[PDB]
Order: sequence, then C-alpha cells, then structure tokens
Amino acid sequence: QISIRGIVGVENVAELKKSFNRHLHFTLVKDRNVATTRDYYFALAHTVRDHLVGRWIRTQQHYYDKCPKRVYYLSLEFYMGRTLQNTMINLGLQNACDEAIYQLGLDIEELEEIEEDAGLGNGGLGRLAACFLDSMATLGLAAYGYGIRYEYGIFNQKIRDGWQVEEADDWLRYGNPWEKSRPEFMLPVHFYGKVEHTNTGTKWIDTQVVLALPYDTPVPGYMNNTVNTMRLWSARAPNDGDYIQAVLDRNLAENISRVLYPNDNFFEGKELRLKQEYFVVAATLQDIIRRFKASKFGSTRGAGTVFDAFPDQVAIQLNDTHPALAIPELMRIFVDIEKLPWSKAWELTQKTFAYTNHTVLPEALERWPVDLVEKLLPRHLEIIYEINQKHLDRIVALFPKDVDRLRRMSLIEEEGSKRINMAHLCIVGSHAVNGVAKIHSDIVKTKVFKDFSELEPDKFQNKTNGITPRRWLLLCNPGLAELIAEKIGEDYVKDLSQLTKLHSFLGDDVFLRELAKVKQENKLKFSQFLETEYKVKINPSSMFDVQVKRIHEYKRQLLNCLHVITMYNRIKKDPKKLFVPRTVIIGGKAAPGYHMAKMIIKLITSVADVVNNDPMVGSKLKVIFLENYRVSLAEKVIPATDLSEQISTAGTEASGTGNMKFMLNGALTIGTMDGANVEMAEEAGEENLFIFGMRIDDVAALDKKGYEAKEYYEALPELKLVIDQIDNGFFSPKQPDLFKDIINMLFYHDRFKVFADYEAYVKCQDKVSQLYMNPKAWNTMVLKNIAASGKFSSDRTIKEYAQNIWNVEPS
Amino acid sequence: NVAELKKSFNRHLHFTLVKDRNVATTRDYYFALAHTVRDHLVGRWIRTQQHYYDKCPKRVYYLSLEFYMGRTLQNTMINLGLQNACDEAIYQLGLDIEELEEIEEDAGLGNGGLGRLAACFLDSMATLGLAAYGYGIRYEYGIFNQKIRDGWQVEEADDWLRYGNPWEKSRPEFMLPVHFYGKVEHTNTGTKWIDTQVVLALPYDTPVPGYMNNTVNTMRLWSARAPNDFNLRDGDYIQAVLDRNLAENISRVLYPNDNFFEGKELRLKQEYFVVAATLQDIIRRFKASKFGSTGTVFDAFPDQVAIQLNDTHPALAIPELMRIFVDIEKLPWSKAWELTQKTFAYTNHTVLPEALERWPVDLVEKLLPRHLEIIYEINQKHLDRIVALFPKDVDRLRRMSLIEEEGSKRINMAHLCIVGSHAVNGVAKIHSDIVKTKVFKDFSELEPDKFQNKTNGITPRRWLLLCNPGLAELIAEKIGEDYVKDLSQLTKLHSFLGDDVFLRELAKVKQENKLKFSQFLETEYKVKINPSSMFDVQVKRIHEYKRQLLNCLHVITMYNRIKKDPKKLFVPRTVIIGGKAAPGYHMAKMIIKLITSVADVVNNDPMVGSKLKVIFLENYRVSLAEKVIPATDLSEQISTAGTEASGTGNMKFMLNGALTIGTMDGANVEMAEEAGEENLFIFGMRIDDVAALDKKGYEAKEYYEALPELKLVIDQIDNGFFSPKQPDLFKDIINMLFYHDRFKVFADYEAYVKCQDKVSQLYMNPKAWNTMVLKNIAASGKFSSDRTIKEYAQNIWNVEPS
Ligand SMILES: Cc1cc(C)c(NC(=O)Nc2cc3ccccc3cc2C(=O)N[C@H](C(=O)O)[C@@H](C)OC(C)(C)C)c(C)c1
Ligand SMILES: Cc1cc(C)c(NC(=O)Nc2cc3ccccc3cc2C(=O)N[C@H](C(=O)O)[C@@H](C)OC(C)(C)C)c(C)c1
Ligand SMILES: Cc1cc(C)c(NC(=O)Nc2cc3ccccc3cc2C(=O)N[C@H](C(=O)O)[C@@H](C)OC(C)(C)C)c(C)c1
Ligand SMILES: *Cc1c(COP(=O)(O)O)cnc(C)c1O
Ligand SMILES: *Cc1c(COP(=O)(O)O)cnc(C)c1O
Ligand SMILES: CC(=O)N[C@@H]1O[C@H](CO)[C@@H](O)[C@H](O)[C@H]1O
Ligand SMILES: CC(=O)N[C@@H]1O[C@H](CO)[C@@H](O)[C@H](O)[C@H]1O
Ligand SMILES: Cn1c(=O)c2c(ncn2C)n(C)c1=O
Ligand SMILES: Cn1c(=O)c2c(ncn2C)n(C)c1=O
Repeated sequence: QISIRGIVGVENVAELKKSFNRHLHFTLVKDRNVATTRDYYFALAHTVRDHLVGRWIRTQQHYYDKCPKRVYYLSLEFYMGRTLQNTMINLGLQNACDEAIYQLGLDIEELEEIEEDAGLGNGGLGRLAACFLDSMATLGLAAYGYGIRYEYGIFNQKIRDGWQVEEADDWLRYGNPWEKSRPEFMLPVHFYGKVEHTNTGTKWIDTQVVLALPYDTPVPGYMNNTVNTMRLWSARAPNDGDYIQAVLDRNLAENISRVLYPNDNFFEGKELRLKQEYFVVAATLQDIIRRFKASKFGSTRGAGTVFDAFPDQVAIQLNDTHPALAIPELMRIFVDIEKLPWSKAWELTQKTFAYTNHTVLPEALERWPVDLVEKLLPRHLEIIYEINQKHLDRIVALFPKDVDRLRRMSLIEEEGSKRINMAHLCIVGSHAVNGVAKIHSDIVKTKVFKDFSELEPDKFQNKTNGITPRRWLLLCNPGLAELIAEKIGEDYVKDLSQLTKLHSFLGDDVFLRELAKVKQENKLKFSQFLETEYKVKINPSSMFDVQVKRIHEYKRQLLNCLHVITMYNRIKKDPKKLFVPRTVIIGGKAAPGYHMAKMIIKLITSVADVVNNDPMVGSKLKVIFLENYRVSLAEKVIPATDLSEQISTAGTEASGTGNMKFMLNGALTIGTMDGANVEMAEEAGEENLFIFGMRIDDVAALDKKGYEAKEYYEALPELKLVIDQIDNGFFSPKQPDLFKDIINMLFYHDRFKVFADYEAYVKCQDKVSQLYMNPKAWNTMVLKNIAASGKFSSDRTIKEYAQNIWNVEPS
Repeated sequence: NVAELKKSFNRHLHFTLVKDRNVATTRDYYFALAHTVRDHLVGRWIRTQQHYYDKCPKRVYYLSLEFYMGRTLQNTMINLGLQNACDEAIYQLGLDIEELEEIEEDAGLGNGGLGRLAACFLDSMATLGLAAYGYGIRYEYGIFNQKIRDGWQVEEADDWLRYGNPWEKSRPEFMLPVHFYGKVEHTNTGTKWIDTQVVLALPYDTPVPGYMNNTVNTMRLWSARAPNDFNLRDGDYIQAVLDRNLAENISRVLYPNDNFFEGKELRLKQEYFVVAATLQDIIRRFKASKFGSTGTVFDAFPDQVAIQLNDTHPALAIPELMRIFVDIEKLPWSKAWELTQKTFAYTNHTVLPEALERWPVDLVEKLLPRHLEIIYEINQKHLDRIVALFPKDVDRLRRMSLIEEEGSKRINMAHLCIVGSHAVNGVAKIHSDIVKTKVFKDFSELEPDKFQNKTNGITPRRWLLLCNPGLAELIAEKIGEDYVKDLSQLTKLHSFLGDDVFLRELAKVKQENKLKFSQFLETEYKVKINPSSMFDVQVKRIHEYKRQLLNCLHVITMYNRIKKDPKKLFVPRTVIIGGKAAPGYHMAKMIIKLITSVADVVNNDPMVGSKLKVIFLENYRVSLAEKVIPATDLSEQISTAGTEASGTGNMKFMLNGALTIGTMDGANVEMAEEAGEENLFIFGMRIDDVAALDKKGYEAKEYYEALPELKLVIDQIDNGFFSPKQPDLFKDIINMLFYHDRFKVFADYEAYVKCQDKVSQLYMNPKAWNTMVLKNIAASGKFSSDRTIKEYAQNIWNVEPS
C-alpha cells in the first residue's frame, strides 16, 4: 500500500491533506471554524473517490478496447454497507489517509462512523451480491452489478416497550458521495397498455412510460487496477384536469424506486413489487444492448443489428427469480423490436442467462397471478405462454403418456387462480441453474426440479457461497488480520486457502495466547458499545454467544430462547453450582408484516428483562437483543463473538453466509448439518464444530411418521418448565396470555420442529460450556476453524462461476 | 488566468463529472465550467459570512414566495470579472461558451414582476454591500414550460433539477421543524401548541455575487422533507413510507398564478412553511451573534434585523414572530408587539381585487390554530384603539378589521401586514398614492408616516451588461464604466445629442441585436423575418388588464389596411407577443389562441408578405427576455390606467434602446417624467378618465358602432375569419368585450391606433428615431434597482451601503 514515510511518502500524505482541505473549502463551502465531523467525513470521502477516478475511466476504456466477455449481475438487492474504509483499503490508501486525518487533528474512527449504510438489501441474498462485486473486481472480471436505487433501504429498527418498531431508512438525507448521477443515460420503461396483432406484427401499445435514471457507484478491486461499476436505477416521471395535481401525481411513477420490500425469504405478490422487477430488468437489458451495439462487436446486416455473438459478449446472472422477467423481456426485444425469428432468439436467450436458486422454502417462491401480469405486462404474458407451449410440446414428444408430468413441468399453475411459476421460467430460459451449497444444490436438482434435471442433466450445478475477506477480515478485524500476516505473510488476502499455513502453530502456546488476546480486544471494544446503548453490565470474562440474522421461524431464534430460559432455571435452582458465564446476544430484523417473528422478538426482550434484573443471576448470564442489525453492526459484533449460533432446521437454510463470517473471525460454531454448515464441518473436521440435532433424513422420517410436539414436552422436564413459564405469564406478569400464539404454533403448527431438536441442542450447549473453561483446547479448536476457512472466500466462488457458467477468465 | 481556468475545467470534467473527454457531452462541459466559476466565489462567500459575524451590521432579510432568477452562469462570470477569460479558455478547448450557456435551465421560481423584483434586489443588495439574504422555497418544479399545440397553450412540468444544480449547496445539517394542525392548551407555563404534524425544512444555499466587489450574499431556499423519528402516536409499512410524499409535496411546485389569489390549503402550507423556517433561522443566527449575549437579548433585535415582506404571501411572519417571542422566548405581549412592528416592513404590489389574499378563518383555524388566536388578539387591540379614537364610527371598525365577517369569514392579510409593520410601500408613485389615500385611507389617516413609495427598478448587470454587451460596451467607451454602479451617470450621454456618428453606432448595436434575434426566430418558428421591419414587442404574463387583446386588435387593423390598399405605403413590422397564461385562466388561454390564429392568417397571406409578420413567442421567461428585449424597437406597455402597479419590463426596454408606446400607468408615468413626455408614445385614458367612464357607465357597443375599423376587426373575430373550421371559437372573448370588459379595451382602441400611426411615421426617420432613443437611454438611470435599494435602506431598513 501507499507509503507514509520518506520523501515520497511525506508528499503522499501532504497531497491527501491538501485535497481534504480543498474539498472542505470548494465542495462543502465551509470554513474550518464552522465545519462539523460530518463535513470532515464528506471531505475525506471526496478525496478518496478522486483517487479511483483514473482507474474507473481506464477500466471502462479497457473493456471497450479489448472486448472481454462481460458479466452482468442482475439483482433487486445490493447490501453494500459503508464504503469509505473498504475503498481506502482496496486502493492501498488507508495508512496514508489515516496519517493525513491524524495530522489534521481529527479522529478517523469518528469520521468513519458518520457514514450511513447503503442498506439496499434484506440479508444474505443482497449481501452475497455485495461480496460478489468485490470479488469480481479483485479478479479483474468485466462485471457490472445492476439494481434499483431505493430512496429507502431496509428500515431502521428500534425497540419500544420490548417490541420492534420501524423507521424509514432515509440514507440519502445528507447525500451520497459514492454515486455519480448520470441522467443522460436515462431509458424508458413501459407499463400497462395492450397488445395489437396487425399486418405489421405484434405491437405493445397505449403504454404508460416511466424513465429509469442510472446512478453509478465505483467497485474497486483489492490492490489492482480494476474499478468496476454498480449501476442502480431510479424512477422518474416523463416530461411529455388540475395542473397542480398533475404535477403532484409525478410521485406515482417515482414510487417505483421509493422503498425496498423488507421481506427476507417471503413472497408478497404486490403490484408495486412486480413493477420494480420489470423496471430493473427493462432498463438493464436496454443498457446492455446499447453497450453491445456501440462495441467493436456491434455490426449491422440487411436484417439489422447482428446478435449472433451476443452471448459470446454477454452473460446475465439472475439473482433468484426476482429478475425472471429478463427472459421474456429479452425475447420481446429480439422478436418484437429486432425482428429475429423466435427459434434463433430463444437460442440466444438461453445462452445469455443463468439462474441462481437461493431457497426451497415454499413461502419464498414467486408465483405471480396471471391476471396481474396480464394487466401490467400483457405482451410478457403472451411471450411466457408461448415459451410454455413450446416447452410442453417438447415434453409431450418425449413422454406421450405422462399427463401429470406436463402439469408438474408447466410454467403455469392452473388450479383456482392461475399463477406463473417464475422458477420454471428461469430454468427453461437459462443454460445453467445453480444452488448455493452442496446440500441445497442437490435438493434443487434431484428433488424440487427432478423432472427438469432428468431431461437436462448438465444444466444443474452447485456454487457454494462465499464472503469477501476484505470487508469480513481486513476491514472488520484488523487485529486478527495483523496477527495472521505476522505469522504467514499477506498473500492470504488474495488466496484465502493460504490460511492452512496457520496449522504450523498448532500447540504453540504463544500463538494461542495472541489469538485469545485479539478476541479479547474485540470483546472489550464491542462491550463499550453495548454498555452505551443498553442498560446492562457486561461480564468481560463471559462467553459471547451470538445469533445475528433475520428473525425467522426456520432460523429458530426461538430454540435459542428456550436454551436461555433453561440456563436461567438451572441458575435459580442451584445458585452455588458452577456456571460458565455467558453474554447471549440475539439480533435481527423482522419483516414488518411477519407476526410470529415480531412475537419472537417480544419473547426475547421479555426474557432478557427477567434474566438481566434477577440478582440471583447477576454476572452469570446477561441477554441482549441487538437492535438494528445490519452490515456495519455485523462488522462490529462478529469479531467479538466466541460462539456462533447457526441452528436452522436441517434442509431450510440454503447456504448461510453469517456462518462463514463467524468462522473466519475466531468463533466456534454450534449448528445443525444444514446449508454450508455441512461444508464448514468438511473443511475443519466435524469434531471441530459443535454439530447437533436432526439431519435432513431424520427430518424426513419425522415428517413421514408425523410430528407430535407434545410428546417432547411431556418427556423432557426442563422443556416443560420453560414452556409453562412462557404460557402461564412468568415472562409477562402484566399480560399472562401474551405469548399464546407462540405456544399454539409450537404445539400444533411448528413446521420447523423446535421441540424435536431441543434435547440435543441443550446437551451440545453443555459441551460448549465445558470447552470454554479450557482456553488452550478452546483456542486450538478456533485455530483449526480459521485455518480451514479458506474455501469460503467469495473469490473461490466467483472463479467457479467464471469457469463453469459465464465462460470468462480472471484478468 | 486563462491557463488556470482551462486546467480547472479539465479537473472538474475528470473528477467531478467522472468523464473522459472522448465520451463527454455538451452538458458535461457546461457543468465543468459552472463548477470552475463557482470555485472563484467561495473565498468571498465564506469571508462575507465571517465579516457579518465579526462586525454585526444590521441584516436585511428579503422574504418572498418567489425568486425569478433565470440562469446563473453568465451573470456570475460578469459580476466576478471572469467573462472574457472564460470565453477565451473555452475557445482554446475547442468549444463555444455561448453553446454551453444554453444548456443551463432557468431557476424559474417565480411568475413575473414580483418574483423578478426579488431577483434584481438580491443583485443590487450584494453590489451595494448590504448584509442581505433572500429567503424562499426551493420548488422542485418552477413555472411550467409552455408549449403551443394547435395554437393553444399546453403546460409541461418544469423539471429544472433533473441534471442537478451546480449553483446551490444543500445544507441538511441546518434543517428546522415546521408544525401544522394540532391544538392549543393555555397552561400555567404559557400557551402550548401540541399534537402537531411536523415537516422538516432543508435549506439550499445559492451565492449572490455583488458586481465587482468582495461581497457574496446568500439566497437560502427551503425544501420540504418528512421527519424520521418514531412517535408513540404511530398500518401498511410500504404505504407509510410512500405517504412521506405528502409532507414533501409542500415544496413540490410553484403556484403559477400572476396577480390572482387561489385559496388552496397547499398554498397556505407553503406560506407558513417558508415563514416558520425563515424566522427560526433568523433567530438562531441572532442568538449566536455578539448581540445574542446580554433586559432581554431581543431588545436589540430590530436594530440587528429587518424583514421585508414581498406582498402579503408571507404575512404569517407577523403572528409567527409573536408566537416565538411570547410562547417560546416568554416575552410579554406588549414587548413582543413593539419588537415585531419595528422588525417588519410590507410591500404592496397590486390593487386588483382578484389578487387580494383573504384566507377563510376555518381553514386557518384547522391548520394554524395558535396563529388564528394571535391574529384575533392583534385585531382586538387594533379595533379597541379605533373605538377609542372614533366612538361613533361603527362602519370604520368594519372597514379596518383584519376579519371580514360577510358570510364566509376571512382574514384580510393586507390589513394584518399594515398593522404589524412599521412601513408600508407601493412600487411606483401613482400606485403608492392610491394605496395610501384610497385603498388604505383609514390606516394612513391614523398613521401618515407609515406609508411610503419606493419606485421599482431593474439591475443593469443582467438587464444591460449581460443581455446587451454591445450597448454596454458602446456606453462604456464614451463615458467609462462608473454607470454600472451608478446608473444616473447615463445622463452624460445627453451630450452626444446631435452626434450623428454616435447615433449611427447606437443604431448599429440595435441592428446587430435584431439580426441575432431574427436568427433565433427563423430557427424556432420557420417564418421569414424582414430585417428592416420595426420589432414591435409585448412580452409579459397574459392578462386581461395588460391588454394583449388590444394589441391584437391593432394587428388585425394593420392587416386589413394592407388588404384594402396593397400599393399604399406601409412601414413593415414584426409583431411579437409572448407570455404565459395561468393554467386555470380561461380568458388568457382564449387570448393566446386568438393571437396564434391571427398570426397563421397574417403570416401566410401572400398579399401581406414581408410587410407584416406576427409571432407568438413561446415559453417567455427570464433567459428569453434577455434575448428579445435588446432586439426591440417598440415596447408595448398598454395596461388600463390604474391597473399596472409599476411594471418592470417597461424599464428593461427603455434601458435597451426601445421606444415605448403606453398608457399613463404605473412607472410609465415616471419614465415620461425622466425622459420627457414627448419622447414616449403616450396615449389613451388617464386614471381620472377611467373613473369618469365608470361613473357614466361603460357601453362597449357604442365604440363598435362608431368606429368602422373596429367593427370590421370584431366582426371578423366574431364570424370565423380567423377560425374558419370553428366559426364561434372566440364567442367568450366577444361576449366579454361587449358585456363584461373591466379594462375597457374598446375605449382606448381609437387613441391606441392613432398613436401607433405616429410611431410608424417616426420609424421612417432614423435620425429622429435614434435621437428619441438616446433621450430614453440617457434618462433611464432612475430605474436601476441600485437606486431603489438605496431608498429602502435609508428610509425603511436603516442600513448603510458598504
Ligand atoms: C449561508 C452560508 C454560507 C456559507 C459560506 C457558509 N459557510 C461558512 O463557512 N460560513 C461561515 C463562516 C464563518 C467563519 C468565521 C466566523 C463565522 C462564520 C460563520 C459562517 C456562517 O455562515 N454561519 C452560519 C450562518 O450564519 O447561518 C451558521 C453556521 O451559524 C448559525 C448556526 C449561528 C446560524 C454557511 C455555513 C452558510
Ligand atoms: C459506468 C461509467 C463509468 C465511467 C467511468 C464513465 N465515464 C467514462 O469516461 N467512461 C468511458 C470512457 C471511455 C474512454 C475511452 C473509450 C471508451 C470509454 C467508454 C466509457 C464508458 O463508460 N462508456 C459508457 C458505457 O459503457 O456505459 C457509455 C458512454 O457508452 C455507451 C452509451 C455506448 C454504453 C461512464 C460514462 C460510465
Ligand atoms: C436609403 C437608405 C439607406 C439606409 C442605409 C437606410 N438605413 C438606415 O437606417 N439609415 C440611417 C441610419 C441612421 C442611424 C443613425 C443616425 C442617422 C441615420 C441615418 C440613416 C439614413 O440613411 N438616413 C437617410 C438620409 O439621411 O438621407 C434617410 C433615411 O433619412 C431621412 C428619411 C431623414 C431622409 C435607410 C433607412 C435608407
Ligand atoms: C451476512 C449477513 C446476513 C446473512 O446472515 P445468515 O446468518 O447467513 O442468514 C444477514 N444480514 C447481514 C447484515 C449480514 O451481514
Ligand atoms: C421583467 C419580466 C416580467 C415583468 O414584466 P412586466 O411587463 O413589467 O409585467 C415578467 N416576466 C419576465 C420573464 C420578466 O423578465
Ligand atoms: C431467498 C433468500 O434470500 N435466500 C437466502 O440466500 C442466501 C444467499 O445465497 C443464503 O445464504 C440463505 O441461506 C438463503 O436463505
Ligand atoms: C401581485 C403582483 O405580482 N404584482 C406585480 O408586482 C410587480 C413588482 O412590483 C409590479 O411591477 C407589477 O406592476 C405588479 O402587477
Ligand atoms: C408468515 N410469514 C409472513 O407473513 C412474512 C414472512 N416474511 C415477511 N412476512 C410478512 N415470513 C417469513 C412468514 O413466514
Ligand atoms: C379569472 N381569472 C382566473 O381564473 C385566473 C387568473 N389568473 C389565474 N387564474 C385561474 N386571473 C388573473 C383571472 O382574472
């Protein structure tokens, strides 16, 4: 990275200070005598952005000059977090900027903390897109992310009287120094209208128009010359009763990009959401085609622009089914506008698109009513019906007698209200389909889409998820990054598999102590934060037991809560008995319409109030509901964690990525054999994780036999006490019936079988406590996790997409 | 200097626009230049703020719902002395600065004269070194863009901020809360206005450079935003977020009415919004000042603050200041009221009844319950004094009340402004006299010294140096450039009377302007323009009182004369009429359609040819005014006597070498006083003649029957000559002219046409024409807004130019 001492190094810092002062003066228009911390943040942000402009421009020129095949990552979500520190690190500028800011008499941490998260995602899906952008830039791929510039991202969460409340995430209030508005590149998007079938062919007419205006954010590679782009579209009314009302009604078009739908793993079939999906797809495809036509591969024949080489120059990855409309939109452009024959257009379409499936939970599946699609996108409905007809004609030819197979494989679900199965659309319109962990990809291929995989074996793949070690180690845990570098060099950042070199320090007491010291420093720093936000006295010798992720029945924060109450009851039963102290932290947002998740939050805060204030418990056990969990807060809590809770019901968590973050940062994992937890066990050795509970076949057996929650309740005395306390008002004395809905769910409607894993979970937790009392054995197991975490770099993931799906090479 | 401007341009294109030159747009170049120029005033902007903090001059706050600012690039270059160096830098970069200048959107945050006065005043106050800020609303959409479709006005949203605004700086850190609705409790710790809805006011600051000095003042415009904090009093999450639009709608769009009151609740919200944010900001600045430390600190407030109310639109400033002083700062009513009167002054801009702001009490009670209480108390103490002085005069109470009781009760906002201000002024001598001695006679009798005149003015930066550099240069070469800061120096040009070499130079400047504008006209309208024709121009908002219709009758009169005798001598004219109609103003829209209909016939009649062409000049606005005004030979200023409070277009034309045809109305009267009445083409009824015809009764039919030329014109309009596919299209106009014409179009037709004949005669004698032009230009000095501001400063604000 850029030097700070010596002749040149002194000048580097000098220039940065000069640029900072120039921005404060000319850009912010403030004298130092009236400037605030926020002004200083913005002055530094502009200074840092200026430092990547040369590479950003040169990267665009390079892609134009050499025509590498381009990768377009199309997603409704990019969960980017804060940009300042990540950019400084990737540009090799952090040391120099740190020094400049220090010499100016300012506190760099304070400036960095001013920045709002770009919270343009819900959880793992959106964050995967963000990690992927970093990795694709670091590997030199010609890759752009395309999404929506929501005016409001994921809501800011507060807790009031123990319940979640939502506030608007007004992240653009003070502006965004990391985007460049580019209205000259605006493109039209059409809605409603009708289809006309005339002598000149099929026309989509009488439509309403909304403009898509792009905003570009730079995506710097780690220590290279690549600066890629994230292009996010914002909706505007076209410029073309009551004049005043007509002007105000421009708000209706602009509402398309107003707010991120705050649902994680849950389908809500709202018209505004469908508009968002078509909006991002239509603007993105027009932009991609425009760039292709301007490129050196752009050429024209009698029949118009030649698209033969389009899939040799363009790969589009569909992040879940949310941008599934890209398939019929590309066909619409090829057939209605460019006049290609259907067969040729369909062939080009399949070669262009690949689809990533991110969940098998039924409630998450996009099934759009046909009548809604007919109203909003009539031509796309026609095109989808035609795709389905030609799809089913092939199936009839292959399997003349199998009538049910046609029903199973149709893109249309015909019962009651007819709906479009967007996953089926994505499968037939793409050349590759992948899941996000071995266990999940297998379920996708061999169970959920069995009929499709049988006819096209080689279509279905696995690409196990990953995380970027820039944000999720170098940035969030500089202490650990430094320790690792001291022992094995700094080449691990670009090749994370080099972490296996840490195995040379097995049995090295000095290293095991240094590792523990890093964790302790992180815990002390985070404990400062906790004690300023919450009325709690944190026991500094306690095990930090952490479950942070979106609040879900399938992720089973509720199971964790049952264990918290169990520990509480053991303490009250035997005050003098040995207890390994814990700070139990549970955090995450509930989708605002998700009743059971909101009840689970209230249960946790209610339990916390009892546990934290019981003088017989004291420093043995404290419980924190960590508010407003999001990317920047994840960067704080993850490095401070000793035990990572990854306890989804086997078969429900497609991959997980929080699990990987915790593993890389020195926490041990308690979890089920679900998602990538299975592969973490493969890499580190199963005995080096705290694995428990039903596996996917055990869940299947219990489903076959039939799940009777009451049997576990009657059989397990400790469970009985916990449940009776919750049901009878022990945790809600002013409102004894408060948790009725949770009890009813647990006993009669628990699709995720909390009680069935309780016994194994509590036994497993007891083993965790035992190991924690032996620091040498604890930290030895930690070392074995960190040293085996290399597979989970998103650089590895991206190389696999590049080689086996996109057909592009790292550069 | 040139070398560094080029370097700065390139740095902004690279780092600010993030563009390689190989993919740059013309707009990119405009923005790179705009940032380069803005950078040159930042030092003085910051140091001006420091200076006002350090030395504590009394501050002037110009509070207006409108700032009709036009474009900023050229104006800034001129005031900083950078225009010539920028032109050369841009030329060396292979570009044309005039092309870049055309990229900029107008800041069209006004309707017409009232908003443009505020803009001229900001330039003048900065040039004179006054510690002055303009306070208004940052409308997301300004005055609509006007298109003409099938001869009719159509409106398009003025999306002026689409590509950003390089001449503002957002300052969300200085946001302030504004309250609406709610209810009042009169508690033992004071009156509390509670359970209100809150809207945040986010300020955006635009620099206001003085001409060639060290002053850069500020225009601070507020933008509405929804609050974020959760309230325990707090449905669908998505809908709740979308509904933030409702609060943000307050600053969405300028109400596009000129001289017309529309009592919409959203407009009332706009008025309170600008007032509450502005007063809060002024008090914050006051408390932080050296005078903020001190029996109350506010004793010095009116020695440190003047607030000027631009018309009654920010009238709520009076009860708002009382609310803050009494409810928040805990001052006794008597002290608060004393301080309030000494702080505020009010400018009245019209006596037309349809323009008068009268808010229904029930609307104010709902939206601003505490302000209604305060207005009632102001009124009670007001009427108590009147009863004490005139115990037997019951009707005088009715006349002077702030409340009109007749059925639907309403608040007379002008009355509120009068009682709560120490000074009230009209905007030209004729108008200020009517305001004092007729409209508000009851008030002036009790407080004679309260009522003043301040005749309007225009800035000679935008309206001479910028719009007409040839004329500015020519004047400067003869008498130096002291006239820019003291326009009365133009009287020195009188000495060049009889200098035929100079008169030819003057004529050549006009001719160059005409050729350039002819190119614009041929580009935009594809009509062939006769270079030797008199450019006869009426540009201003479309109004019955401004009488574009009367002009149209003269146009048709000329057409008919040509068709009746094609061999006869005819002095050729290009007749240009332009202006926007308020969208709800039916008659204005009919008048536009009549003009475009007449134009279509006149322009395409082969018997007429190059003798006469007619243009409806589309999308009239500040930047287009700068193009047409310098190209004008004859300026039309033909409002009915007593209806135009002042006018300012009239002054612009006079400064730029046009002769004026007009009535003795508004400032036209003072233009005649300065230049000599014989050097204007004055015609028609005077204010006393209009009163006499009102007394007698106006019967339009009598003029129609007595004047053969009028009859022909009217019958043609009436019977479909100008609308053959829609013979009765103009029925509404005809009905109005005969039975409901409050502005007496026919009554001035004869004098108007006879006057127009004299203009044509003079235009055939270039020496005599240009002699009269010189006498107009040389007598235009009074109409500098620098003169106007000096008088406000001395006689109203009590501040000294610096
Ligand atoms: C309208 C405006 C214009 C400019 C150029 C600035 N930037 C700026 O540096 N202004 C100031 C510089 C100062 C330097 C030395 C001493 C005092 C200075 C004051 C300002 C300045 O504009 N003061 C501000 C003002 O007068 O509105 C704010 C910060 O002060 C209050 C909160 C009390 C109202 C600011 C902050 C506002
Ligand atoms: C996303 C983005 C990023 C950057 C850094 C820029 N700015 C910029 O200068 N870009 C380019 C520079 C080039 C220099 C030499 C040769 C080619 C260059 C191309 C670009 C560039 O980004 N080209 C743009 C693009 O690829 O989207 C536009 C202008 O081209 C199309 C309209 C055809 C799509 C632009 C304009 C867009
Ligand atoms: C034959 C002829 C030639 C030309 C060039 C013109 N154009 C024109 O406007 N010419 C003049 C411009 C002047 C400008 C300022 C001062 C004096 C000017 C004089 C003329 C000019 O040519 N004057 C002529 C002359 O002196 O004979 C005629 C037009 O003037 C009278 C009608 C009074 C006889 C005209 C109008 C006629
Ligand atoms: C990584 C991350 C997630 C994904 O976590 P899982 O435990 O895999 O569900 C969700 N939210 C945030 C803020 C994250 O950083
Ligand atoms: C100066 C001006 C006005 C005022 O013109 P009047 O003829 O005095 O009514 C109105 N609109 C614009 C754009 C102006 O420049
Ligand atoms: C639909 C959706 O958000 N799915 C989520 O996707 C992420 C990223 O692949 C997975 O890690 C996670 O297990 C899964 O729940
Ligand atoms: C209410 C309103 O806009 N009034 C206008 O104000 C301007 C500026 O004072 C005058 O010149 C003009 O005659 C008058 O019509
Ligand atoms: C029942 N339900 C919801 O209602 C819901 C949800 N996520 C958001 N919402 C509204 N999930 C995951 C869910 O299971
Ligand atoms: C009747 N009327 C209007 O209706 C109107 C207007 N200005 C705007 N509107 C709507 N004027 C001046 C007017 O006289």
